[PDB]
Amino acid sequence: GYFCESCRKIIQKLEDMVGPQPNEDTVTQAASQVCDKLKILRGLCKKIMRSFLRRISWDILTGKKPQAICVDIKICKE
Repeated sequence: GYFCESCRKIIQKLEDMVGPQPNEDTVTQAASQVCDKLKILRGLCKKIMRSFLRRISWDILTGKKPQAICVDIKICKE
């Protein structure tokens, strides 16, 4: 709840930043900083990344879409 918007916005800015076919480090840095950079929603993102870091790496590495990521790791409204 709310989170689906938040998570979609968070992931999409990450996806856009890291670009195509990224790797485990670049996703880790680009995401821990996707959040840092995304002002207002900074705390929400940094908490998601702390709680699900290597998952958000798999998610991006598999180029999986935001709606499906947020449903999968259970953040949206399945």
